[PDB]
Amino acid sequence: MDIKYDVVIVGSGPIGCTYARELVGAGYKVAMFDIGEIDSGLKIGAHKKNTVEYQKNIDKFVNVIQGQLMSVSVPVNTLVVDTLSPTSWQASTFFVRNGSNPEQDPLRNLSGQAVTRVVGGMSTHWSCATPRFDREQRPLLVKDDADADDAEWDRLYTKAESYFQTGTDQFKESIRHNLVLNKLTEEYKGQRDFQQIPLAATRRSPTFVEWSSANTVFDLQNRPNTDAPEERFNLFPAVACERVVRNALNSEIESLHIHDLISGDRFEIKADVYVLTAGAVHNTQLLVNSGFGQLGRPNPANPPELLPSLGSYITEQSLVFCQTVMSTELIDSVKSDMTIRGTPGELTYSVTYTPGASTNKHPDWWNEKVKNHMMQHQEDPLPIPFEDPEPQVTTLFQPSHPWHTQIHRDAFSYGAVQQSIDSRLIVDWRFFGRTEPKEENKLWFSDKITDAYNMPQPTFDFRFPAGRTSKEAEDMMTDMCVMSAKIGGFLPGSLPQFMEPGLVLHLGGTHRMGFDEKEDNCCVNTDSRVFGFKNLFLGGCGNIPTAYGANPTLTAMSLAIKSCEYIKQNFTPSPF
Amino acid sequence: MDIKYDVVIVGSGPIGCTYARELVGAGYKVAMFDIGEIDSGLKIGAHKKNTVEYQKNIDKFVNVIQGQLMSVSVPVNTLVVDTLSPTSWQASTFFVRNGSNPEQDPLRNLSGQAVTRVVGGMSTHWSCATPRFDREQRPLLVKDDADADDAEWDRLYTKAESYFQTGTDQFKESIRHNLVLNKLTEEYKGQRDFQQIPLAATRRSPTFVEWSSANTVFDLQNRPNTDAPEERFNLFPAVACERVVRNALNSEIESLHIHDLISGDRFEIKADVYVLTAGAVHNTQLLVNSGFGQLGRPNPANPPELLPSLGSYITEQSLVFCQTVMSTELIDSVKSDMTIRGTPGELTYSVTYTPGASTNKHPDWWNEKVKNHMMQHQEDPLPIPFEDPEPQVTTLFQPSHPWHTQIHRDAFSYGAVQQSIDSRLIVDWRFFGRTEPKEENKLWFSDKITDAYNMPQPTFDFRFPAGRTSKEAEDMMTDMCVMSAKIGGFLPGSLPQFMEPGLVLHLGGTHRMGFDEKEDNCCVNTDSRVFGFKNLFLGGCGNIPTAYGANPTLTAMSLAIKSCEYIKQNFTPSPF
Amino acid sequence: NVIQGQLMSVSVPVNTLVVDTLSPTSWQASTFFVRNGSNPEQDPLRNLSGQA
Amino acid sequence: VDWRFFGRTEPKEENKLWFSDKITDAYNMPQPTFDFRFPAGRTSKEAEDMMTDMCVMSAKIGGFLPGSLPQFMEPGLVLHLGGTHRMGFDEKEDNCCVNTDSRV
Ligand SMILES: *Cc1cc2c(cc1C)nc1c(=O)[nH]c(=O)nc-1n2C[C@H](O)[C@H](O)[C@H](O)COP(=O)(O)OP(=O)(O)OC[C@H]1O[C@@H](n2cnc3c(N)ncnc32)[C@H](O)[C@@H]1O
Ligand SMILES: *Cc1cc2c(cc1C)nc1c(=O)[nH]c(=O)nc-1n2C[C@H](O)[C@H](O)[C@H](O)COP(=O)(O)OP(=O)(O)OC[C@H]1O[C@@H](n2cnc3c(N)ncnc32)[C@H](O)[C@@H]1O
Repeated sequence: MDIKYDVVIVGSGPIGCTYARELVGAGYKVAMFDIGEIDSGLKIGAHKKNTVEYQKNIDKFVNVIQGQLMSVSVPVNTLVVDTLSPTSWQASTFFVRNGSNPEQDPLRNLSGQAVTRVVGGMSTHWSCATPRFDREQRPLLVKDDADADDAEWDRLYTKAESYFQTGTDQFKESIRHNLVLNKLTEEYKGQRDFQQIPLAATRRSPTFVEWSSANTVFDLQNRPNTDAPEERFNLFPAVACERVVRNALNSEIESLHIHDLISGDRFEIKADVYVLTAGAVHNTQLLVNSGFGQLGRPNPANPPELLPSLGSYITEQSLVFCQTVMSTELIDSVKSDMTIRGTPGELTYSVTYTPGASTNKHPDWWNEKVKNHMMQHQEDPLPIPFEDPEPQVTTLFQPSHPWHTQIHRDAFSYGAVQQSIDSRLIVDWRFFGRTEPKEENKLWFSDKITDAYNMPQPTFDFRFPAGRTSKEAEDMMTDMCVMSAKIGGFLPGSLPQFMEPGLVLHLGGTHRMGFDEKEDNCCVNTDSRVFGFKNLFLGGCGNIPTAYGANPTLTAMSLAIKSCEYIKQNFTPSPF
Repeated sequence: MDIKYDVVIVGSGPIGCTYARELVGAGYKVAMFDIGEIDSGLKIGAHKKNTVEYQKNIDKFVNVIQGQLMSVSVPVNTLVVDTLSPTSWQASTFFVRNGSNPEQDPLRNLSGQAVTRVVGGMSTHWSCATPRFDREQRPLLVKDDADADDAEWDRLYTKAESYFQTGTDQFKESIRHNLVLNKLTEEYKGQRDFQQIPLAATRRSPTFVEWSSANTVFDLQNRPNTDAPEERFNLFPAVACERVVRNALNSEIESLHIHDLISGDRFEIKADVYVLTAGAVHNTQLLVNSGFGQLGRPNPANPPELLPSLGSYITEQSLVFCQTVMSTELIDSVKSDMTIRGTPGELTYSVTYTPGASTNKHPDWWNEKVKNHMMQHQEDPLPIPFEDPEPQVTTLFQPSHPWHTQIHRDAFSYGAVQQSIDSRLIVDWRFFGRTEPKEENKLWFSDKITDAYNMPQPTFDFRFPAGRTSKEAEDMMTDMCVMSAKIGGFLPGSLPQFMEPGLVLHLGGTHRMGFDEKEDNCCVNTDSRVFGFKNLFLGGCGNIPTAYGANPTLTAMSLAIKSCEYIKQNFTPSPF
Repeated sequence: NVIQGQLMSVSVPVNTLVVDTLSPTSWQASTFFVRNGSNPEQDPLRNLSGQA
Repeated sequence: VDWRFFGRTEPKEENKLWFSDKITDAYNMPQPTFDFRFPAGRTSKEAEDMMTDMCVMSAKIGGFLPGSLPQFMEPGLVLHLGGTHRMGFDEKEDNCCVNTDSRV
């Protein structure tokens, strides 16, 4: 440890990694701190699902994800356990047990909200969907010139797309994917258009996909190194960053207070530039622990000195979920171009097709795969090959259907634990609603209760806003029922449902961007700079100030890119 | 990738790491292959629990374990799903889905048996309990001289405990440890002896324990390297080892066929010496895949050419489990030495004790921690400090109580604790029985069904033998019920039960050790060398041929140390 | 089933289960109010919950 | 085979059945409320020892049926409630409501 750097970044998620990639690239002397540790393998902050073993038993990855999702606010438990033996110690009240938060109203929570403390953050487990927002979902970066605003967003997203290696091709030879894609495409007759979900991934072989992650944006190795002899970067894992120190006029940050979790020691790290990328919840915790916003249960009577919008206007998407079992009609269509004779399991059985025939419903590569599966595996009653990659279908958000869709299979902290229905038949349905930012929806911090790292305990006061948010969420549920039925019936055990609020982990707005602090009720400008402070920047979904349905990380990356432009324009890196 | 080494080890679990530490240290050019990958952090093959965030969120580690336990043999599923939509594809038979094994009788399974494929193997997640076996549990290493046999086993165990860093004091200043330790010592005074579980672990601070793993045995760094400039070792993860190539005469291994899972390429690796440490299941798979024992369903009309006892006489332990809620009486005694004035919350609440007082029931270190807790947390109704380390108590196997016991808390694939009862109150009880080896209990491999790595699918034909094994298992359940009652009543939701067969993961006997192949119905001699073959050795629980109740790894490590002593004497390292 | 059909619980405390997966359009409680014949006098931790 | 073991409970003043003066039942009569815990002391010790006896005795006949593991039943489900209007010789001395002819 140096005590002095050009830039310090808190958190080694994919958004901290954007700031590192831009600024280490540009010659700045950079340090990054993470409260979490390198576990992930020799590629630091890489995607934990890039093992052969995981992609051969993908269902087990759900557990890995649950293992690193730590709930943000758990209300005090009031379950009645009245069958303890009379000799066992028995409680008289629902007292504060097992890390629970007595500030939390159980009926106004984001009970599903959780955080991950490891190097690379949530990008070590995420499902890698990186779509662009359309205008209706996107903050403005220029007003009163939509063409200029469009050109800015296109440049930034394009760059963000390179950093993540976003693509729409990785699943193009999957039979399940094309079976679902083509059917929805036919059914909607141009009313909606379908495509592959844009994924941050590169395919390495037919049975393996290198999913992207932080490591993809920046490899997190210390520099200088032989591969980058003129760059300067140090990562410090197991370091809780607790507060930034403000000067007296509140126009500059003077240091970052840290706590080394292994030695126990504390330090004050000095930098020219301080970047907070600790996630939407923890950025806000760190600012409020620093004297920004208001500590404790909200109280209009003593309105804060600084950032009165911090932790208000928060948004989290509604999420509806089901699983379907492929229709007979679609399964039989897999084999539409085949001539099948005799009885499976006899030497006289055969399966053929005519290559190139203009009337075939499917291409040759598909019929080849089907033929070989059905000829080599005559004991199997399905025409889909055993290792056919998953579907990855979306029709993106549009004003007349204002929700994102994913019609796919991926690993999440829920999603079928079942064995009785063949996995080749099962398609997941996830529709994501947009939520209006409302002042009364808040993330705040207890002035009494603390979390496991002795910081102010986060507390939500959240409900989906009535009016348009709620009308679309229900219309969205209906849309998913109507759409999914074109492909098949619901899988028993995964019937259509709203999921636990915040499970979807797309919280935004906690330290929101806009042009004017007051008129826009916001915390950072379009450079991601905290209002008032020359040298403090926030990055993450917490910046997004709009109601969005699409998955937000790519948009948050784009914002961080723009932020790094302003930093190059106003700070000089130290000589090497 | 040299094509030639002095020694090749298949398997990077603790036992393979024993051969490595011994043979790399003695100057052999050693290569090690593992089908799985470095994930675990920069300490290769280290315990995954050793993170600050896991040890602050220890209930989450259960998910990590679940995520890397892949079931060995899952029988064909016969659950009825009769609530599909009539449009959905629906089965006509219970056909083979999702990885199930049609050879498996579901009533003669070890359905809880599971394998872990990652660098370090199961040692990246185990709960670190390493006791010694008494004579009753233990194979003989010296014939006709009980005292020389004990001398040899003491020398081996001593070395193996040093490699694991085994100890019996890391939990000595736990209040809950001592609370239970003391009560049971007193209840069984003159009848049974209680102590701490011998644990491969080193305490680093009052709230942090460095659990041991394969990494403790050997750090798995490629050599030569700065701190060992003269040693030669290379680790190759993501390599499936598939066959050892027998010479026509069956007197020697000529090479190791491997499949690099990243490139897809297959290779023959050459060594002087071949060591299989792939675990009890997968060592056996590999051998049967190489022509040893008999491929397919057992058919005694066909004695196999080699190792007719391979995959017979398998043993797995009966495992009984419950959890308890500490008695009111015990919880009160925790604060027995305390002088209390007024009540909590009120102005003059004070809690004090007199160190050294002869009327004190507890030591000063206990009282100090209780006093401080009760004074610093007057809202909490219990006297146990929040970060009190876990309890870790055992009464070891004896003739009059022939089962191992563990009266503790730790993370397993089951037994995750709920949220309504305070965790400070909860104690886990696991009692492990011993299983008589019997020729009819078998692990065998399909001649046609293959697993996810296209190797012969493992199938169990297993039942707990009638007689002593069965009577003892039931007596063991009653003992748990009687012993647990001294400490507290059963926790609702963790009532006393037998756990699913094999969930215990202490599988033994699959490639069992003895003096004479024929007379003792075994596969390896006491040097762990395969009968007939000059240069093939097996390591692991599968070598153990007795009925044992205590946890096996430490015993397996001892036999490997003995195995290395043979190898050192009989093969010469190549020149550096 | 017949027995269950004629055993009517004597005292049911106020329900404090959290149902947070209702549709946003559905009417949602702000409190754990007296619902369905529950008894608000009853301390759920000092009951004979099974008396009928 | 079903195993049911039934323990005795010491009569204590503080264990009560009472009636709300506001809340009413389905028949518009005052809502019954309990305030009960198994008494500390002999009741509780006996109850636990009783669970142990069942685990010990039952084992002579057979193992537990999975899904019917030994447990304490939700309080009152046994339906053997007593002493709500208790008998004794003398109302004050024996803390009671009826004499031994069951007259109030
Ligand atoms: C869990 C997950 C998330 C996810 C997803 C599926 C799952 C199961 N699917 C996604 C998808 O397909 N696409 C989408 O856009 N996003 C999806 N997500 C969400 C995504 O992972 C997050 O939006 C993204 O990772 C946010 O990145 P950011 O870099 O802002 O935040 P992070 O990854 O959470 O990293 C923050 C880190 O900072 C640390 N930290 C926290 N507090 C401190 C303090 N006080 N001091 C120092 N470091 C701190 C963390 O430990 C962490 O690494
Ligand atoms: C899971 C578990 C284990 C466990 C424990 C609690 C949990 C939840 N508690 C333990 C305890 O407290 N004390 C005890 O003695 N045992 C405990 N266990 C079991 C213990 O972990 C194992 O007994 C021990 O790890 C076994 O050692 P070993 O070195 O023999 O084997 P392994 O750890 O299973 O690793 C073998 C490896 O080899 C690989 N592999 C397998 N097949 C191949 C092929 N074909 N080619 C190349 N490599 C192969 C693996 O990937 C693996 O890492």
